[PDB]
Amino acid sequence: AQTVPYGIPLIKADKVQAQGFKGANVKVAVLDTGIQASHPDLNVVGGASFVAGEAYNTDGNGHGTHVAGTVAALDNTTGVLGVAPSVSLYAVKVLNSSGSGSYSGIVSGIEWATTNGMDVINMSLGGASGSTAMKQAVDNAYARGVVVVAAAGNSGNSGSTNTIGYPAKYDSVIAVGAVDSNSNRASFSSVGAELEVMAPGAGVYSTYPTNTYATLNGTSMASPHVAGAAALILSKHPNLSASQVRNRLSSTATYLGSSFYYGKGLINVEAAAQ
Ligand SMILES: [Ca+2]
Repeated sequence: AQTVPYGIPLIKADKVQAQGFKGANVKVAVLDTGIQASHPDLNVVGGASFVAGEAYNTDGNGHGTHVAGTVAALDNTTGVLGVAPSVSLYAVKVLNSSGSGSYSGIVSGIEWATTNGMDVINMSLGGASGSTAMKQAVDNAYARGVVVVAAAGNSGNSGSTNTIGYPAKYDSVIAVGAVDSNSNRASFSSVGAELEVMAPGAGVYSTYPTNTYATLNGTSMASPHVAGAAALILSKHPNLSASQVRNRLSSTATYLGSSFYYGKGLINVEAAAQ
Protein backbone atom coordinates (compact mmCIF):
# COMPACT_ATOMS: atom_id res chain seq x y z
CA ALA A 1 0.00 0.00 0.00
CA GLN A 2 2.81 2.54 0.72
CA THR A 3 5.47 3.23 -1.94
CA VAL A 4 9.09 4.16 -1.26
CA PRO A 5 10.40 6.38 -4.05
CA TYR A 6 13.92 5.28 -5.04
CA GLY A 7 15.12 8.64 -3.83
CA ILE A 8 14.79 7.99 -0.07
CA PRO A 9 17.03 4.90 -0.02
CA LEU A 10 19.57 6.44 -2.38
CA ILE A 11 20.32 9.29 0.08
CA LYS A 12 19.96 6.76 2.88
CA ALA A 13 17.14 8.73 4.50
CA ASP A 14 15.62 5.37 5.41
CA LYS A 15 18.58 4.63 7.71
CA VAL A 16 18.20 7.84 9.74
CA GLN A 17 14.51 7.15 9.87
CA ALA A 18 15.15 3.57 11.21
CA GLN A 19 17.08 5.06 14.17
CA GLY A 20 13.92 7.08 14.84
CA PHE A 21 14.89 10.52 13.49
CA LYS A 22 12.19 11.91 11.17
CA GLY A 23 12.38 15.68 11.50
CA ALA A 24 9.96 15.90 14.44
CA ASN A 25 9.77 19.54 15.64
CA VAL A 26 11.61 20.89 12.54
CA LYS A 27 9.71 23.60 10.66
CA VAL A 28 10.13 23.51 6.88
CA ALA A 29 8.73 26.20 4.61
CA VAL A 30 8.17 25.19 0.94
CA LEU A 31 8.27 28.36 -1.28
CA ASP A 32 6.32 27.29 -4.36
CA THR A 33 2.94 27.21 -6.14
CA GLY A 34 1.17 26.28 -2.90
CA ILE A 35 0.05 22.84 -1.69
CA GLN A 36 -3.21 20.85 -2.02
CA ALA A 37 -3.56 20.85 1.79
CA SER A 38 -6.42 18.34 1.52
CA HIS A 39 -4.14 15.58 0.08
CA PRO A 40 -4.39 12.62 2.48
CA ASP A 41 -0.65 11.95 2.34
CA LEU A 42 0.31 15.46 3.53
CA ASN A 43 -0.22 17.56 6.68
CA VAL A 44 0.23 21.30 6.01
CA VAL A 45 0.30 23.14 9.30
CA GLY A 46 0.10 26.70 7.88
CA GLY A 47 1.75 29.33 5.70
CA ALA A 48 0.76 32.31 3.62
CA SER A 49 0.30 33.52 0.04
CA PHE A 50 2.01 36.42 -1.73
CA VAL A 51 0.11 35.81 -4.95
CA ALA A 52 -3.01 37.81 -5.87
CA GLY A 53 -6.25 35.86 -5.76
CA GLU A 54 -4.96 32.47 -4.51
CA ALA A 55 -4.85 31.16 -0.95
CA TYR A 56 -1.84 29.23 0.31
CA ASN A 57 -3.59 25.88 0.65
CA THR A 58 -4.57 25.16 -2.93
CA ASP A 59 -2.19 24.28 -5.74
CA GLY A 60 -3.56 24.77 -9.26
CA ASN A 61 -0.23 23.60 -10.73
CA GLY A 62 0.90 20.26 -9.10
CA HIS A 63 4.50 21.61 -8.67
CA GLY A 64 4.42 22.75 -5.00
CA THR A 65 2.51 19.63 -3.91
CA HIS A 66 5.05 17.32 -5.56
CA VAL A 67 7.95 19.13 -3.77
CA ALA A 68 6.06 19.17 -0.44
CA GLY A 69 5.69 15.44 -1.04
CA THR A 70 9.41 14.83 -1.31
CA VAL A 71 10.04 16.56 2.01
CA ALA A 72 7.20 15.18 4.08
CA ALA A 73 4.62 12.72 2.65
CA LEU A 74 3.44 11.12 5.91
CA ASP A 75 4.69 7.68 7.04
CA ASN A 76 1.49 5.61 6.86
CA THR A 77 -0.08 2.82 4.81
CA THR A 78 -0.87 4.92 1.81
CA GLY A 79 0.78 6.89 -0.99
CA VAL A 80 4.46 7.76 -0.72
CA LEU A 81 7.10 8.46 1.94
CA GLY A 82 8.94 11.76 2.47
CA VAL A 83 12.55 12.16 3.59
CA ALA A 84 11.37 13.78 6.89
CA PRO A 85 7.77 12.66 7.43
CA SER A 86 7.40 14.18 10.92
CA VAL A 87 8.35 17.74 9.88
CA SER A 88 6.16 20.79 10.49
CA LEU A 89 5.18 21.81 6.96
CA TYR A 90 4.37 25.36 5.86
CA ALA A 91 3.11 26.23 2.38
CA VAL A 92 4.22 29.68 1.25
CA LYS A 93 2.72 30.50 -2.23
CA VAL A 94 5.19 32.77 -4.07
CA LEU A 95 4.50 31.36 -7.52
CA ASN A 96 1.27 31.50 -9.49
CA SER A 97 -0.59 28.61 -11.14
CA SER A 98 1.50 28.88 -14.31
CA GLY A 99 4.61 28.57 -12.21
CA SER A 100 5.92 32.14 -12.17
CA GLY A 101 6.33 34.74 -9.47
CA SER A 102 7.80 38.18 -8.86
CA TYR A 103 10.99 38.96 -7.01
CA SER A 104 8.78 40.90 -4.62
CA GLY A 105 6.50 37.91 -3.87
CA ILE A 106 9.61 35.76 -3.59
CA VAL A 107 11.40 38.15 -1.18
CA SER A 108 8.14 38.41 0.82
CA GLY A 109 8.01 34.62 1.25
CA ILE A 110 11.65 34.53 2.46
CA GLU A 111 10.98 37.29 4.93
CA TRP A 112 7.84 35.53 6.24
CA ALA A 113 9.81 32.34 6.78
CA THR A 114 12.67 34.10 8.61
CA THR A 115 10.17 35.94 10.78
CA ASN A 116 7.90 32.97 11.53
CA GLY A 117 10.79 30.86 12.78
CA MET A 118 11.13 28.37 9.91
CA ASP A 119 14.34 26.23 10.24
CA VAL A 120 14.60 25.33 6.54
CA ILE A 121 13.53 27.09 3.35
CA ASN A 122 13.12 25.09 0.14
CA MET A 123 13.02 27.16 -3.07
CA SER A 124 12.43 24.93 -6.13
CA LEU A 125 12.37 27.97 -8.43
CA GLY A 126 15.18 29.82 -10.30
CA GLY A 127 15.84 33.01 -12.30
CA ALA A 128 18.61 34.18 -14.65
CA SER A 129 18.88 37.37 -12.55
CA GLY A 130 19.02 38.04 -8.80
CA SER A 131 18.40 41.49 -7.27
CA THR A 132 19.86 43.36 -4.28
CA ALA A 133 16.68 42.63 -2.28
CA MET A 134 16.81 38.89 -2.87
CA LYS A 135 20.46 38.62 -1.92
CA GLN A 136 19.56 40.46 1.27
CA ALA A 137 16.66 38.23 2.24
CA VAL A 138 18.76 35.01 1.71
CA ASP A 139 21.94 36.28 3.40
CA ASN A 140 19.92 37.54 6.35
CA ALA A 141 17.85 34.39 6.68
CA TYR A 142 21.08 32.34 6.52
CA ALA A 143 22.76 34.69 9.03
CA ARG A 144 19.64 34.45 11.20
CA GLY A 145 20.11 30.66 11.28
CA VAL A 146 17.92 29.31 8.47
CA VAL A 147 19.21 26.64 6.08
CA VAL A 148 18.34 27.86 2.58
CA VAL A 149 18.15 25.31 -0.23
CA ALA A 150 17.39 26.01 -3.90
CA ALA A 151 17.20 24.20 -7.23
CA ALA A 152 20.36 24.88 -9.24
CA GLY A 153 18.54 25.14 -12.57
CA ASN A 154 17.59 23.03 -15.60
CA SER A 155 19.91 24.73 -18.10
CA GLY A 156 22.22 21.79 -18.88
CA ASN A 157 25.87 22.50 -19.69
CA SER A 158 27.61 24.23 -22.61
CA GLY A 159 31.40 24.26 -22.59
CA SER A 160 32.71 26.07 -19.53
CA THR A 161 29.50 28.08 -19.23
CA ASN A 162 28.07 28.60 -15.75
CA THR A 163 24.31 27.86 -15.94
CA ILE A 164 23.28 28.07 -12.25
CA GLY A 165 20.23 30.29 -11.54
CA TYR A 166 19.09 32.67 -8.80
CA PRO A 167 18.74 32.18 -5.92
CA ALA A 168 21.01 29.05 -5.99
CA LYS A 169 23.96 31.14 -7.18
CA TYR A 170 24.02 33.17 -3.91
CA ASP A 171 26.69 31.75 -1.60
CA SER A 172 24.32 31.76 1.39
CA VAL A 173 22.12 29.28 -0.55
CA ILE A 174 22.74 25.59 -1.30
CA ALA A 175 22.40 24.98 -5.06
CA VAL A 176 21.09 21.42 -5.72
CA GLY A 177 21.74 19.58 -9.01
CA ALA A 178 20.08 16.37 -10.18
CA VAL A 179 20.99 12.70 -10.45
CA ASP A 180 18.95 9.66 -11.48
CA SER A 181 18.40 6.30 -9.76
CA ASN A 182 21.81 5.12 -11.04
CA SER A 183 23.45 8.12 -9.38
CA ASN A 184 24.28 9.47 -12.88
CA ARG A 185 23.91 13.23 -13.32
CA ALA A 186 20.74 14.14 -15.27
CA SER A 187 21.23 16.06 -18.55
CA PHE A 188 19.07 18.99 -17.46
CA SER A 189 21.12 19.94 -14.38
CA SER A 190 22.80 23.28 -14.46
CA VAL A 191 26.57 23.36 -14.12
CA GLY A 192 29.00 25.84 -12.62
CA ALA A 193 31.32 26.85 -9.80
CA GLU A 194 28.47 27.31 -7.36
CA LEU A 195 27.04 23.80 -7.64
CA GLU A 196 27.21 22.17 -4.21
CA VAL A 197 25.46 18.82 -3.91
CA MET A 198 23.38 16.37 -5.92
CA ALA A 199 20.06 14.73 -4.97
CA PRO A 200 17.63 12.55 -6.96
CA GLY A 201 15.89 14.69 -9.63
CA ALA A 202 15.00 12.24 -12.45
CA GLY A 203 11.72 10.31 -12.36
CA VAL A 204 10.72 11.36 -8.84
CA TYR A 205 7.32 9.98 -7.80
CA SER A 206 5.42 12.15 -5.28
CA THR A 207 2.15 13.73 -4.14
CA TYR A 208 0.27 15.51 -6.94
CA PRO A 209 -2.91 17.56 -6.99
CA THR A 210 -6.06 15.81 -6.44
CA ASN A 211 -5.14 13.10 -4.06
CA THR A 212 -2.85 11.25 -6.47
CA TYR A 213 0.83 10.63 -7.18
CA ALA A 214 2.89 11.51 -10.22
CA THR A 215 6.40 11.40 -11.60
CA LEU A 216 8.32 14.58 -12.30
CA ASN A 217 11.83 15.49 -13.43
CA GLY A 218 13.91 18.50 -12.46
CA THR A 219 16.29 20.17 -10.08
CA SER A 220 13.07 21.25 -8.41
CA MET A 221 12.65 17.58 -7.30
CA ALA A 222 16.27 17.36 -6.18
CA SER A 223 16.14 20.32 -3.77
CA PRO A 224 13.43 19.02 -1.38
CA HIS A 225 15.54 15.90 -0.85
CA VAL A 226 18.21 18.24 0.57
CA ALA A 227 15.67 20.33 2.54
CA GLY A 228 14.44 17.03 4.05
CA ALA A 229 17.99 15.85 4.80
CA ALA A 230 18.56 19.12 6.67
CA ALA A 231 15.46 18.46 8.84
CA LEU A 232 16.60 14.90 9.57
CA ILE A 233 19.98 16.11 10.86
CA LEU A 234 18.32 18.78 13.03
CA SER A 235 15.98 16.26 14.71
CA LYS A 236 19.11 14.25 15.57
CA HIS A 237 21.35 17.22 16.57
CA PRO A 238 19.04 20.09 17.44
CA ASN A 239 22.03 22.02 18.76
CA LEU A 240 23.68 22.49 15.32
CA SER A 241 23.73 25.77 13.37
CA ALA A 242 22.83 26.33 9.75
CA SER A 243 26.49 26.38 8.66
CA GLN A 244 27.12 23.23 10.68
CA VAL A 245 24.19 21.46 8.97
CA ARG A 246 25.49 22.72 5.64
CA ASN A 247 29.08 21.44 6.11
CA ARG A 248 27.75 17.98 7.12
CA LEU A 249 25.86 17.61 3.87
CA SER A 250 28.73 18.61 1.58
CA SER A 251 31.62 17.05 3.54
CA THR A 252 30.13 13.54 3.55
CA ALA A 253 28.58 13.52 0.06
CA THR A 254 29.58 10.66 -2.26
CA TYR A 255 32.09 11.86 -4.85
CA LEU A 256 30.81 11.41 -8.43
CA GLY A 257 33.27 13.46 -10.50
CA SER A 258 34.21 17.08 -11.20
CA SER A 259 32.73 19.78 -9.00
CA PHE A 260 31.58 21.74 -12.06
CA TYR A 261 29.02 19.06 -13.01
CA TYR A 262 28.48 17.46 -9.56
CA GLY A 263 29.53 19.80 -6.69
CA LYS A 264 30.80 17.76 -3.72
CA GLY A 265 28.62 14.86 -4.95
CA LEU A 266 25.50 12.95 -3.90
CA ILE A 267 24.28 13.61 -0.35
CA ASN A 268 24.39 10.86 2.26
CA VAL A 269 22.15 11.65 5.20
CA GLU A 270 23.46 8.74 7.29
CA ALA A 271 27.08 9.95 7.25
CA ALA A 272 25.92 13.58 7.49
CA ALA A 273 23.50 12.89 10.38
CA GLN A 274 26.55 11.75 12.38
CA1 LIG B 1 2.40 7.89 3.06
